[PDB]
Amino acid sequence: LVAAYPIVGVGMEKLIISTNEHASTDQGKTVSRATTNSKTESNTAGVSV
Amino acid sequence: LVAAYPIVGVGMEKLIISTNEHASTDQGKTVSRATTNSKTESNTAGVSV
Repeated sequence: LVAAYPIVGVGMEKLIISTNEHASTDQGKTVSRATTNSKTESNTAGVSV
Repeated sequence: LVAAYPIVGVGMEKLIISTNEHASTDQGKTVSRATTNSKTESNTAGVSV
């Protein structure tokens, strides 16, 4: 008169999350050297009284 | 005379969207030092009356 029957169900214990990023670090160094030359030429003229 | 027959259908409750982008941020520093060592040389000549 009674029935043969299962009843199941779940229950959560814990929930874990996780993120999604993208990190990076950069480091650099710079070395440089230069040189310069020049040759100029000029003229002047004037009058006083 | 009648027939055994199911009639089903759906019904909407809510709708969710979610977009897609690519955001980024950067902060940087910079430090340097330069030197210079130089030598100059000139000549002059002139006539007055």
